[PDB]
Amino acid sequence: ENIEVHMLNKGAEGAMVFEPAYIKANPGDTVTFIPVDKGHNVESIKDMIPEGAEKFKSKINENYVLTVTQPGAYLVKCTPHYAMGMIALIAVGDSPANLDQIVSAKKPKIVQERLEKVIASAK
Ligand SMILES: [Cu+2]
Repeated sequence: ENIEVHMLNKGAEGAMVFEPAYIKANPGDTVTFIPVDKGHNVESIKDMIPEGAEKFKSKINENYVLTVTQPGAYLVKCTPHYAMGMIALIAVGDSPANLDQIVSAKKPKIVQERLEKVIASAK
Protein backbone atom coordinates (compact mmCIF):
# COMPACT_ATOMS: atom_id res chain seq x y z
CA GLU A 1 0.00 0.00 0.00
CA ASN A 2 1.35 3.55 -0.64
CA ILE A 3 0.96 6.53 1.70
CA GLU A 4 1.59 10.04 0.33
CA VAL A 5 3.14 12.70 2.57
CA HIS A 6 3.50 16.40 1.69
CA MET A 7 6.53 18.52 2.71
CA LEU A 8 5.34 22.06 3.35
CA ASN A 9 6.49 25.45 4.60
CA LYS A 10 3.24 25.90 6.50
CA GLY A 11 0.43 23.60 7.53
CA ALA A 12 -2.06 22.88 10.30
CA GLU A 13 0.56 22.60 13.04
CA GLY A 14 2.54 25.70 12.03
CA ALA A 15 5.68 26.22 9.97
CA MET A 16 7.84 23.48 8.47
CA VAL A 17 5.70 20.35 8.60
CA PHE A 18 5.11 16.94 7.12
CA GLU A 19 1.44 16.18 6.46
CA PRO A 20 0.54 13.69 7.75
CA ALA A 21 3.09 13.59 10.57
CA TYR A 22 1.87 10.19 11.79
CA ILE A 23 2.05 7.37 9.25
CA LYS A 24 0.77 3.88 9.96
CA ALA A 25 2.22 1.24 7.67
CA ASN A 26 2.97 -2.47 7.31
CA PRO A 27 6.16 -4.23 6.10
CA GLY A 28 6.29 -3.93 2.36
CA ASP A 29 4.42 -0.62 2.13
CA THR A 30 5.88 2.50 0.58
CA VAL A 31 5.82 6.07 1.82
CA THR A 32 6.05 8.71 -0.87
CA PHE A 33 7.34 12.12 0.21
CA ILE A 34 6.29 14.97 -2.08
CA PRO A 35 8.01 18.34 -2.10
CA VAL A 36 4.99 20.64 -2.45
CA ASP A 37 7.18 23.57 -1.31
CA LYS A 38 10.93 23.75 -2.06
CA GLY A 39 13.65 23.41 0.54
CA HIS A 40 12.79 20.10 2.16
CA ASN A 41 13.99 16.48 2.26
CA VAL A 42 13.66 13.42 4.51
CA GLU A 43 16.34 11.82 6.63
CA SER A 44 16.20 9.05 9.23
CA ILE A 45 17.37 10.21 12.67
CA LYS A 46 20.21 8.32 14.33
CA ASP A 47 19.13 5.83 16.94
CA MET A 48 15.48 6.57 16.17
CA ILE A 49 14.77 3.82 13.64
CA PRO A 50 14.40 0.12 14.39
CA GLU A 51 17.15 -2.41 14.82
CA GLY A 52 18.01 -3.78 11.39
CA ALA A 53 16.58 -0.91 9.39
CA GLU A 54 18.78 0.96 6.92
CA LYS A 55 19.38 4.68 7.36
CA PHE A 56 18.17 6.88 4.51
CA LYS A 57 18.48 10.47 3.31
CA SER A 58 16.83 12.01 0.26
CA LYS A 59 18.09 15.05 -1.67
CA ILE A 60 16.45 18.45 -1.15
CA ASN A 61 13.43 18.91 -3.43
CA GLU A 62 13.26 15.37 -4.73
CA ASN A 63 10.20 13.18 -4.66
CA TYR A 64 11.38 10.28 -2.47
CA VAL A 65 9.85 6.85 -2.13
CA LEU A 66 10.68 4.99 1.04
CA THR A 67 10.05 1.26 1.29
CA VAL A 68 9.60 0.14 4.91
CA THR A 69 10.52 -3.42 5.89
CA GLN A 70 11.39 -3.62 9.56
CA PRO A 71 8.60 -3.26 12.16
CA GLY A 72 8.93 -0.60 14.81
CA ALA A 73 8.79 3.17 14.95
CA TYR A 74 10.85 5.51 12.82
CA LEU A 75 11.35 9.23 13.57
CA VAL A 76 12.29 11.08 10.40
CA LYS A 77 13.27 14.67 10.00
CA CYS A 78 13.68 17.23 7.26
CA THR A 79 17.44 17.95 7.50
CA PRO A 80 17.33 21.76 7.19
CA HIS A 81 14.26 22.15 9.38
CA TYR A 82 14.73 19.66 12.21
CA ALA A 83 15.30 22.40 14.75
CA MET A 84 12.04 24.08 13.62
CA GLY A 85 10.08 20.91 14.33
CA MET A 86 9.80 19.27 10.91
CA ILE A 87 9.50 15.59 11.73
CA ALA A 88 7.22 12.65 11.07
CA LEU A 89 6.69 9.36 12.93
CA ILE A 90 6.25 6.16 10.89
CA ALA A 91 4.82 3.21 12.86
CA VAL A 92 5.31 -0.15 11.14
CA GLY A 93 3.27 -3.02 12.51
CA ASP A 94 1.48 -3.13 15.88
CA SER A 95 2.88 -2.00 19.24
CA PRO A 96 6.25 -0.70 18.03
CA ALA A 97 8.87 -1.95 20.51
CA ASN A 98 11.02 1.19 20.28
CA LEU A 99 8.35 3.86 20.59
CA ASP A 100 8.89 4.70 24.29
CA GLN A 101 12.66 4.89 23.61
CA ILE A 102 12.04 7.39 20.82
CA VAL A 103 9.73 9.51 23.00
CA SER A 104 12.39 9.66 25.72
CA ALA A 105 15.40 10.37 23.43
CA LYS A 106 17.22 13.70 23.40
CA LYS A 107 15.80 16.08 20.74
CA PRO A 108 14.91 19.79 20.35
CA LYS A 109 12.02 21.06 22.46
CA ILE A 110 9.80 21.94 19.51
CA VAL A 111 10.36 18.49 18.03
CA GLN A 112 9.39 16.86 21.33
CA GLU A 113 6.30 19.04 21.46
CA ARG A 114 5.14 18.04 18.01
CA LEU A 115 6.00 14.38 18.60
CA GLU A 116 3.87 14.28 21.72
CA LYS A 117 0.97 15.85 19.80
CA VAL A 118 1.15 13.30 16.97
CA ILE A 119 1.17 10.40 19.41
CA ALA A 120 -1.69 11.78 21.53
CA SER A 121 -3.92 13.29 18.88
CA ALA A 122 -2.87 11.98 15.48
CA LYS A 123 -2.58 8.45 16.85
CU1 LIG B 1 12.02 21.14 5.52
